[PDB]
Amino acid sequence: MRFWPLDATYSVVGGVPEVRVFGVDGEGRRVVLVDRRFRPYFYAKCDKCDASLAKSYLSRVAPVEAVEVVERRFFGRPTIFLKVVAKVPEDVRKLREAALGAPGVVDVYEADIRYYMRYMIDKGVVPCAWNVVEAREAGKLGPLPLYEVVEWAGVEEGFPPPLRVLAFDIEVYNERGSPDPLRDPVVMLAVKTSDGREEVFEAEGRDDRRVIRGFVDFVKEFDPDVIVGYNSNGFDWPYLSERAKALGVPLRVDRLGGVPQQSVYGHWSVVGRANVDLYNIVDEFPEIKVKTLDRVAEYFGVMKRSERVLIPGHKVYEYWNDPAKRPTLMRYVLDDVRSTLGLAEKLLPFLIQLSSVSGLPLDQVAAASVGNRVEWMLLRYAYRMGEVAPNREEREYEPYKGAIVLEPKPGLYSDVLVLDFSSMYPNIMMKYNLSPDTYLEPHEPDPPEGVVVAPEVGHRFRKAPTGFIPAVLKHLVELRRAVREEAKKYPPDSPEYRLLDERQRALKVMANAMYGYLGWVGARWYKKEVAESVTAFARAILLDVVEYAKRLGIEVIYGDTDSLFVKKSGAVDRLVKYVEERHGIEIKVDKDYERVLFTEAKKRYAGLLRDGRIDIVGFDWCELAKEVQLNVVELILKSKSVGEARERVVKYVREVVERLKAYKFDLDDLIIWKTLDKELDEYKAYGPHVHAALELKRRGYKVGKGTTVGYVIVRGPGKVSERAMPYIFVDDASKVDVDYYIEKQVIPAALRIAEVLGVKE
Ligand SMILES: [Mg+2]
Ligand SMILES: [Mg+2]
Ligand SMILES: [Mg+2]
Repeated sequence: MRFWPLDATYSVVGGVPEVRVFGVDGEGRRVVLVDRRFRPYFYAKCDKCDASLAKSYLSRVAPVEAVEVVERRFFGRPTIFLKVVAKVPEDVRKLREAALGAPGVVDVYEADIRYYMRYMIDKGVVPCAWNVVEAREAGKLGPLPLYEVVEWAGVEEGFPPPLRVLAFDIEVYNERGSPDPLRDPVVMLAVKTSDGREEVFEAEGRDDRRVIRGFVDFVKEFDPDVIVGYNSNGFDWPYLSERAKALGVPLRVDRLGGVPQQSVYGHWSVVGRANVDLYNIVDEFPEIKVKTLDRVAEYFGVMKRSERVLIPGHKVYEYWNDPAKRPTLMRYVLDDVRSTLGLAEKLLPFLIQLSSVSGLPLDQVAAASVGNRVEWMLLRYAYRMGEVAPNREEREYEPYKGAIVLEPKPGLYSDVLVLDFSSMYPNIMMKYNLSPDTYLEPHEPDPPEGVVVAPEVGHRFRKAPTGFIPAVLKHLVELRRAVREEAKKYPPDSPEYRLLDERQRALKVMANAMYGYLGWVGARWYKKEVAESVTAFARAILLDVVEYAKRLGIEVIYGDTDSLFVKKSGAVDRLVKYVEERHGIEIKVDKDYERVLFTEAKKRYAGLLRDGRIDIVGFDWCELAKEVQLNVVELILKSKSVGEARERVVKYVREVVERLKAYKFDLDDLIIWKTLDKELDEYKAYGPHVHAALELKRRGYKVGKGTTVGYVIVRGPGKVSERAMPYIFVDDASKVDVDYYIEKQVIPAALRIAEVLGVKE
């Protein structure tokens, strides 16, 4: 049979661990494959190898299935290990620490690999890809047909089957700032489906049993394969989980009548289906700068923010207790879920391919960090190459380290092309065979095959037998090259072409992510001399391409390790064709900006695309200050010449102050948020953040953790910052300290783009 895995789990059925894999067989029905014979294990690097002595020693701390002697590679060198095999995954920590002792071994490896990932790696199970399985049909498991796996074969090239996708959105009462699931009810919950269905379950005035019951019944009725939400792992699932407990209605949404569990990376597992949180993947997009559902929806063109209902999120209770405002609160919820499913149609095909690459399941591929995603790929490659994985220190991850090469001049630039140099790093590492296992140390016999010296960092690498990291990149390049030519078979506007284009890009992203991973100090295959050698090779040929660009009529405004910005001309085509012929690197125009504004001498800029979209790169205001930080950027980017830019900006910054002193503001725009992450009076701040969180003790009841305050400065005699009234206590007055909001933010927000203008009235 052909299987296509969606989700993987495991249980411990009476002292024997059992792996389950849920998927979609070749005949298009949802089944579950099971394996009871696999068992967890880890390696122990022995100086003297005695498995029987080892086994009996380890048997005192936990039960041991076996202790085998294996020969595997370690940084290329073939060494001997003890393969300690536990009976159940839970005992692996006890055996890991105990092993260390009784010097047979010196170190332990691969003891922290989660069990169901261990199984798929060792058996070659690739998620979101058709696998070949010999499997006996052995009755049902719940409603699902169960199959005992005999042996896994490989994977077959083949397109994804149709999946039942369910988008869902919620809104919670929240009359008091950040809601609490113990009493605050789930007011509305919409669902939208790939079939075309939409429904909204609304509560009865402060009672939300009907809606949780309706949500659960709908999920069971529709039986979705993927559940998509926006920040569903962050808020929705944790709230519904704890709300369903308080009301005593079970949140049984998974395929075995079970409730969601919070799991790795903070993602929420729904057994037998893929719970995808789109906010996990959009956080990685550096262009968006704000990343709310409505604004991300506009960037990807699924819903125009100006053609859409928008409620100030902090006031869903107000629209709920008002029958005039309830029908518009509904359309707000519908526009949310329609955008959520809209985003999914654009992003989910990519995530499915990024899951079959790298090898993480669909519910985890986006939740994991880029380096975490790459490391699970290298573990899969390390297995089929017979290589034992090194050990880790911690996870912090650091996205990609943009080392500046050509510092820009802060100012305005028109007609700018951004050239992508990300494919440079695999080329460098393959062509020069850079890898932890190929680096040379105070032993310097140059092997007969030869050596390559990194430009004046002076590190030496073997040309020899290809290293581990180059071998992986070589395979990724080959896979993509094969997929990319198969796309020529189909016409560019076909479903079959777009699917292949997503798979092609997914391979590219994982290949180009290597460079960021190998610099991450908390990486398994981290070696400082590799990263430094990759940069030095990278810096050397960038200076070549900037010098050759000058031989053409091409101005270079900015250039760092991963990209350089150039002025749009006909000559660019020769610069790109030069880098291919000279360096063997494929360069592509990443962005075509009509105008660009560099505020500082770093990669801090805003850019105006030809279609009109602005995107902003690089880094406690009110929402009016945010509005005027935009507009100002949009006014500068749409003005020709710098002189026009001031007169446009200063007129706008004055007109806002004019209406602000004329008392025509909406109060919502004046609220200043702060989220209160820890204890009150622990870091004794003294600011308006704490003082506003003090006036809530007359009548008010809250101080606790996880609660956003929202304050407005009001006129009156007092200390600096100590006039912060909460926004519910301005009793229809609209007498606000305007001198505060003009002087220390509305002007400074515009002055954060003051590359030409000072404080003016
Ligand atoms: Mg939501
Ligand atoms: Mg899962
Ligand atoms: Mg809310």
